[PDB]
Amino acid sequence: MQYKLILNGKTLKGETTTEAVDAATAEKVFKQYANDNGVDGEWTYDDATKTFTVTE
Repeated sequence: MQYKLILNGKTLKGETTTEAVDAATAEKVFKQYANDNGVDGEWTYDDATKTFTVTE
C-alpha cells in the first residue's frame, strides 16, 4: 500500500512516500512523468524493499 520513489538526477537526489492501491499504474504514470520532467536513470522493482531507485 506504500511505496518509495528515489530518483537521483546525477546531481539531484530526492525521496518521497505515497500510499496507493495500484503501484503498477502509479509506477508507470510516474515513470513517464519523471522522464518528461527530465528524470532519467535505471529503474527497477524491489519487492524486498518495496522501494524504487533511479540513477542518471
